[PDB]
Amino acid sequence: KVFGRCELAAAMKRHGLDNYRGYSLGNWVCAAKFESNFNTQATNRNTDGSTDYGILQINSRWWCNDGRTPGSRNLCNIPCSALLSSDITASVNCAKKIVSDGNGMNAWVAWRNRCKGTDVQAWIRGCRL
Ligand SMILES: [Cl-]
Ligand SMILES: [Cl-]
Ligand SMILES: [Cl-]
Ligand SMILES: [Cl-]
Ligand SMILES: [Cl-]
Ligand SMILES: [Cl-]
Ligand SMILES: [Cl-]
Ligand SMILES: [Cl-]
Ligand SMILES: [Cl-]
Ligand SMILES: [Cl-]
Ligand SMILES: [Cl-]
Repeated sequence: KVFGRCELAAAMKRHGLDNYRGYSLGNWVCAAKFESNFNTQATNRNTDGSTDYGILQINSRWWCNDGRTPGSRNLCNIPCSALLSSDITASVNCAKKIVSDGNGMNAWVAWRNRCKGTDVQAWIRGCRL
């Protein structure tokens, strides 16, 4: 499923991402935008045998189990396939665990490089949730 910007903003706000660990809603929309382009089926295999899954490109080395990553931890305690759902709950809950870890959203490189320090409120602008 390819969420629209505003449709995705409302789901993330509805899932309590707004100002979660101090990160306003635009940050999460922006991170989704440059991680996956709002696509819940987005995948990205790395050469180390890890793969990035779903709308926030969560990596199977640390966070989820795909059972084919020699890493590997499952710190969000979920299957990586749950992160490819058109329901964003599993991605959002795993994101909350990651962002709580003191790296914060710097965990997401696309957010560091594309979103961080920018006017992220732009992303929720023209939605009105
Ligand atoms: Cl919080
Ligand atoms: Cl914002
Ligand atoms: Cl865009
Ligand atoms: Cl894979
Ligand atoms: Cl994800
Ligand atoms: Cl192993
Ligand atoms: Cl590991
Ligand atoms: Cl699991
Ligand atoms: Cl969950
Ligand atoms: Cl930060
Ligand atoms: Cl605008």
